[PDB]
Amino acid sequence: DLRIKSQELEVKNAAANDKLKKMVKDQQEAEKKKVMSQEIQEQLHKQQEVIADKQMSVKEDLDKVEPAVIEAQNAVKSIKKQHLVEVRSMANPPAAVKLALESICLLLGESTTDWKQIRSIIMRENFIPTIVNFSAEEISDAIREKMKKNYMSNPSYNYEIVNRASLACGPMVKWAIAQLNYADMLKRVEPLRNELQKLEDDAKDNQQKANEVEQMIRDLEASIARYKEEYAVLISEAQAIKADLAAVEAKVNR
Repeated sequence: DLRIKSQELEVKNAAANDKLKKMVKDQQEAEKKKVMSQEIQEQLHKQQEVIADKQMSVKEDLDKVEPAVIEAQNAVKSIKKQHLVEVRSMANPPAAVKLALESICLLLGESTTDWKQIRSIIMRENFIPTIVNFSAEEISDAIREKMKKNYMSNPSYNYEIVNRASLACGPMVKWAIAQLNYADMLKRVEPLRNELQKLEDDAKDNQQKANEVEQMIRDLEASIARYKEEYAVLISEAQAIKADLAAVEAKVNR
């Protein structure tokens, strides 16, 4: 009798059907992960759209005031030393010159209102450098509105009137306007910069999560590929028993 073939195949198929159970387990674990991947990419796609517009919005907000600022800083620095002398030697200064330097002093924190102490500050051999090397991320909300309220709302406060009186207070007048408008814009850009960071951080972490899933998807495929090939050779060599059985039976009968 062929009592061995029975238990031989009973074990063969039992392990094979147990192999599919392990294979199908990962095959849909992979399908599950494949869904997450597309789901992540979708969430990541919509996210950069928000980043894109706001990132350009900041630039369009900055590009309107920025070139006026860097133009003024060059104008203030590149100045004739004799023009610094005439302001230094001003015993009785015009109302415009007084107005101009007051605004410069206000933006530099040291906001006084008397000429004799202003003239002291007007040139300490570091007056022009500290104006040039000056970021507008220092001016406060109060300082900004005070600058608007008193100075550049007053008809006498403009480049034409000031430069007419003094060639030195001319450039720094434009500088005072440019830095203030820059500070006005920073009120709008600051929340945009911040919310950009919140979004840019989440995007990078979302991309990491994406790469993590993709590798998990690919690692499952490798394990699946082994089980497929192993089961493939399992029943491949198994039907050879059907060939052999049919053959030897045919031999016995004939």
